[PDB]
Amino acid sequence: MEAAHSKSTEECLAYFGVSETTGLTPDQVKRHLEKYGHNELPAEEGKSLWELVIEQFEDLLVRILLLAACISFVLAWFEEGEETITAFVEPFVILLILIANAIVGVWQERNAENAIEALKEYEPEMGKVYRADRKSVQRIKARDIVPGDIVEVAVGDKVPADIRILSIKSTTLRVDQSILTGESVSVIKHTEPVPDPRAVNQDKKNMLFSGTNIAAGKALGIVATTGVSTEIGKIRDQMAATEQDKTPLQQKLDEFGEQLSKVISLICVAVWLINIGHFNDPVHGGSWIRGAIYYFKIAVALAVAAIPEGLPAVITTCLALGTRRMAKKNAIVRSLPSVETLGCTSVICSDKTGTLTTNQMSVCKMFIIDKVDGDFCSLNEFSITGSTYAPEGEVLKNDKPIRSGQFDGLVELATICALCNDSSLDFNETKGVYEKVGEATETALTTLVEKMNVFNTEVRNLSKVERANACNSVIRQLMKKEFTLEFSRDRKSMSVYCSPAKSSRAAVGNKMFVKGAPEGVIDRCNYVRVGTTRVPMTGPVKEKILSVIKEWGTGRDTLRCLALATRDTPPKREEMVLDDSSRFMEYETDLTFVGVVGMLDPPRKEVMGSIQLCRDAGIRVIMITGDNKGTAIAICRRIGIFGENEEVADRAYTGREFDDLPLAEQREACRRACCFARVEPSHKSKIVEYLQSYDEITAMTGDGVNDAPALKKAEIGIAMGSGTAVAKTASEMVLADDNFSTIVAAVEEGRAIYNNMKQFIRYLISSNVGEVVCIFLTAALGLPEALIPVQLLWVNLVTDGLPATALGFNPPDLDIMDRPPRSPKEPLISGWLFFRYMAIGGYVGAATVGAAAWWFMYAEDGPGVTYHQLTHFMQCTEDHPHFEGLDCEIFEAPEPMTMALSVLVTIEMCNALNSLSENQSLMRMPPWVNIWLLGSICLSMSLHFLILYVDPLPMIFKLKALDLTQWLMVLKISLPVIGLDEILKFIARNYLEG
Ligand SMILES: Nc1ncnc2c1ncn2[C@@H]1O[C@H](COP(=O)(O)OP(=O)(O)O)[C@@H](O)[C@H]1O
Ligand code: ALF
Ligand SMILES: [Ca+2]
Ligand SMILES: [Ca+2]
Ligand SMILES: [Mg+2]
Ligand SMILES: [Mg+2]
Repeated sequence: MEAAHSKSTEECLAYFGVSETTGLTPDQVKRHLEKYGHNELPAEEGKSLWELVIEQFEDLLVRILLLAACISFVLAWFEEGEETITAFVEPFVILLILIANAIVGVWQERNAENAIEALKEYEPEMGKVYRADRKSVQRIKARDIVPGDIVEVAVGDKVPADIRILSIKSTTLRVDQSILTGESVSVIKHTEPVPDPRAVNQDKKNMLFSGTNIAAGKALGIVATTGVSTEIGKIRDQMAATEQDKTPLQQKLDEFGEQLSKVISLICVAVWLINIGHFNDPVHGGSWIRGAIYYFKIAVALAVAAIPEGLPAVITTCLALGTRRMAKKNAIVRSLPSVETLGCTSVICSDKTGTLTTNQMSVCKMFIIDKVDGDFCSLNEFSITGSTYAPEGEVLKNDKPIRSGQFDGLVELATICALCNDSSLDFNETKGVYEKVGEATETALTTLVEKMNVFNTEVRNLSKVERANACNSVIRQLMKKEFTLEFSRDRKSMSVYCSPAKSSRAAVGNKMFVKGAPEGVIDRCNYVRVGTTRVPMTGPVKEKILSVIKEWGTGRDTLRCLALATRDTPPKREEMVLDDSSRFMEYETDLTFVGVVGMLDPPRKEVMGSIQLCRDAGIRVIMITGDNKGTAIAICRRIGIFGENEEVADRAYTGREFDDLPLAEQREACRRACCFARVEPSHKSKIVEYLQSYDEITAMTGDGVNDAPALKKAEIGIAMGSGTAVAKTASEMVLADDNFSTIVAAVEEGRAIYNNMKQFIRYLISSNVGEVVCIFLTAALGLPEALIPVQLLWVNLVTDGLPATALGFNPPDLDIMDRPPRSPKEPLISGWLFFRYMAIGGYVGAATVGAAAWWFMYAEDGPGVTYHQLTHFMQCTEDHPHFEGLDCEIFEAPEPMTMALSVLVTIEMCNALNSLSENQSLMRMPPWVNIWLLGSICLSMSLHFLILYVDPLPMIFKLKALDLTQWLMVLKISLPVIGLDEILKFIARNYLEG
């Protein structure tokens, strides 16, 4: 129905031929599903694989090797005919390592995207509809919604399709439509039609757009368009502007990447400058311009060898890996920095009802007034059986099933629960279980009314569906609901104005049925109902009431209590303004107490363990709830936040007590207290903000709309999968499984990702530095060249490839969740850790020039035995005072250079074994703890063995095979790099700080 906002409510109902209070017939739905199809979208598109590869070649560090591979290809056209084959290989060596990391990235990305979509599509989105099938509102899939049927939405709900508002069951309806219209602050909706058909979405103040959320209130409406025809569906199939952005940690690495890109660039020019005197050497035989190209090729090859290629890829791989690992644990990671932030998290704030608890409400206790003397007050307490939402239970007075209608106080109490109620009950035919429609606290009352068959309604012959709201519907037909004063958390109560249905209670007058937190409701009571009579509220009576609240609340069941009262003589209907909810409390004054219900809400089993695990990781868990302080503390003890006998007078505050404190004292209380109760949504964010003033990484956990500000304020917001759509929208991570332990796993994951980045850097730096100091050592001591540009590239492919990337798959340390979180002030590289780089780099650099000099001197079977003549090897051409009389071109042998190349590769493969942890020993953390690394080392090692023995290869790479004795020398020098870092690991762990 195009331009349904233009037509009135009456014209929209007749447009599809629907009854407003009834809904579509089962035959109408069939025709509309055939005519309009399902309310869904063709899954948009997805990340193209061709575009998934092009992202691997966008970073600076990768693009550097990009320009290098091109230059080496261009310079290959200036190569002489005799030495062609060697030149063509150079750019392929540079390009192959880029593809190697590109494959791992795209592969890991695909697996991450699949795990996410396999979790997003797991749980189907539902919507509340009114149809001729059932009397009460039923729950159906959003995909089966069609224009026509009447749809109900309340606070926190997500609008399924484009809805034309028929009636607003609240005094105000505010809608969060920032996802469409862009406007942040919630907007007010009305039922009046907008005459302009060409009006914008912002002018459609009677329409409810799909994908948006209801910030406040509750309305009833008819669907206008579904599927692609939706106003948000028009831009979904085209305007797909992604909200992709690099994480803070990713930006910290890219900053460090350019930091190295400058330093390496400097030391590469430093190579080309200290070798200007070799531009006119007989080794090249070229002019002063030809010899400059060779050492220029060295600088570029040394650059490629030094420049981290996997760094921009391993961070994307680890991030994607974390996302998949969270999707595995049924956790929707809405924002990429979610995992890494929970690693830094020091404080986790959390809502109580629905978050820390299962939100499976059931009334088990209730009491009314029995007898009131001058100072004596007795109560008629009752017990209710049944933990689920099924209308199956018994009211027990002294272990005896009693008739609810016998007690007049129970009649009024049940009346209140059914009338002062926006939620209902619906039976699921598929699962065979009664499901709530709306708030769990309210539905608990709905099931109570059904069990409290007050008017003795025949229900034994009703189906499971009809049994759901049978007794409730009865009461609704007794009093006409004029209007409702929605539940507000400042007043902490809800009211409903009712008039008689002109039948039985017609000769009485209007009434208001109030329901809310015991504190406020009782304070606003001036009388108490004794059956049908009324007596003034006094001291002893008020005290007796509250005493039972405290009992059930702080008891072993920790009951969520709720007071029920009525205003016998309400103000005139025309003397009440419904524009401001601030006046609603005054309308709920001069009340008369009727009774109190107490419902159990069992805490999730995985909570107590999680809090203890958080405590081991040095993470505080603060409960912030709007519930009673007595209940809040009692539950804190049950989940481990407080001791069973711990004094909590200094560690637990109400919103009132918290406000009485000076601002400076409020800030101090947040790092002290762990339990805040009777708190407004403003307090939750205020507490979070207070913790952030101490520069602590704060997380928020919740499910309701009252958590949204704190979820936005915190570093990372975690919503319950069974929570509201509002809470999820304001979150960075959604727990679909509602598993609290998944939060702890996300913490470990974040700490693991950060640690893997450290060992990745710890390896790639300490190794590449050794390559640099090796080149400078030869030029400093006077020894001949150790490596050629082609050999430099080969080391790069073999050492800075998969053995580096595999470190992103390292296991977490043995004490990763037994150590306090990393401070935001902590730098990327410690001063001690930088010494670690030079200590290893210095050895492996001198271990390479030492193996090359070993072949010249100490080598026995190795052809060529000299002493202290390596320093002066360019003299024998013109002078040979101490030379034995051997060949004058022995210093250009490929054998000693192959020794240096062999050690350089091997000693880095060993160095990668030291990159399984930071301070943990190689014995405590065995080398077989990472199979992915060992598989990369052997592949790199074997690929090096091919280059030496496969006939055409060592000629191209200018190498010669090593004897079995020569390899033993390689291992003799390479292997003790393990012991060096082992000592360094022993110092930091024991003599320093473990
Ligand atoms: N629908 C409702 N109608 C009336 N009172 C309510 C309703 N829901 C909750 N309350 C009362 O208001 C108090 C505050 O609720 P809220 O601030 O949402 O957090 P919590 O439900 O965790 O207490 C509750 O303790 C409850 O007694
Ligand atoms: F525990 Al709540 F809103 F559900 F404070
Ligand atoms: Ca490199
Ligand atoms: Ca290297
Ligand atoms: Mg709540
Ligand atoms: Mg909640």
